[PDB]
Amino acid sequence: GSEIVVAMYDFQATEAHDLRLERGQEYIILEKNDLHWWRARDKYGSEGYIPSNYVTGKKSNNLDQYD
Repeated sequence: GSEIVVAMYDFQATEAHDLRLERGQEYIILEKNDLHWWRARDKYGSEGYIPSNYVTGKKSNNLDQYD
């Protein structure tokens, strides 16, 4: 599965290369590169280096049965 980089932690982008982390926004993973600094998309255009260590996918296999 892809495009499921759910941002849980907050981060501030002051440059441009690195993207910020918005708690609640489900980002779209574009590039990987190890487990730390990935490259994802914000909304509909903005992208950049995003520490996936601050994001989370489908939280492992928690919602298998959902409830």
